[PDB]
Amino acid sequence: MENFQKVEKIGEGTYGVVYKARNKLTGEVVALKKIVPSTAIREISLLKELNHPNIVKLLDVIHTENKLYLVFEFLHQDLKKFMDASALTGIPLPLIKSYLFQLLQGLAFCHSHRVLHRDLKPQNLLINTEGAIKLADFGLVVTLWYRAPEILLGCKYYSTAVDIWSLGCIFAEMVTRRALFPGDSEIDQLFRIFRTLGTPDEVVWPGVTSMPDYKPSFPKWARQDFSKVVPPLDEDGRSLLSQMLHYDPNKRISAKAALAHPFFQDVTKPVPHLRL
Ligand SMILES: c1ccc(-c2cc(NCc3cccnc3)n3ncc(C4CC4)c3n2)cc1
Repeated sequence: MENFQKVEKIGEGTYGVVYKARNKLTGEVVALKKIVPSTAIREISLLKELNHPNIVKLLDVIHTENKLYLVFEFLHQDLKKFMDASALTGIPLPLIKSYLFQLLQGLAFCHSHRVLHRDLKPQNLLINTEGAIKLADFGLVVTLWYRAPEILLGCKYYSTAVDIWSLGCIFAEMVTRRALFPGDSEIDQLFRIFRTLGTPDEVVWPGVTSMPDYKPSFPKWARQDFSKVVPPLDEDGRSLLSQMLHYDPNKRISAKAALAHPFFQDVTKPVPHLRL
């Protein structure tokens, strides 16, 4: 950044690499994403207006020599690193609950403005020492682990429900300390989902057999109880998770509706123990 001084590489985005950087002037510390289509520019510039406490702020867009730099607010840690760091002990349920609640407020906000994330995963969830968690780097090797089934089945016009699916996968992962559906190919991803939730059919998902990539030859697996899926999550949490993982996107719980689920009756805001 002629106006920025690169400090260190903090991650590898899907679009490009992310650097922690210093505003050579203000001295402000930010995250710089190094990635142009005119449509891309208007689309991105629009995201500068989408501000919420649980969304990583897009500060500026710099298009130079056809190179595109996105300047974001900096957060000290991402959820993937925090999960790895919490592997031996696991993240306390009260914190998991607080994180889920905050992310649902973030999605509820975005979704109300008809903005989808599309690519939610632990590396895109950032936390600070105050106990906040925020959704970062909205879309517009990569992991398929968090991809909704409707996308895998070829639905072209998917909805905000895809984000609820991704977040449900992350919620389960925080609880059990293992990825829910770690597929290593599109078909492995789909079959992993089917093996746990049952192979979808017209009973549970009207219209599924008509989808572009649906094949009558898919193996038929029976659904497993969530008590096996996410022990030792309590009944309220299993119920909400089950609602976030509904096959039919039209039946999948909305972020707004999820915020009212009995699981959040005792929600609080603990502070994580972060070693920076
Ligand atoms: C993959 C993994 C993490 C990221 C990633 C990580 C962080 N911060 C946490 C961190 C992590 C390591 C060292 N220092 C800080 N941030 N902070 C803002 C971003 C904005 C870009 C949204 C970002 N992206 C990006 C890609």
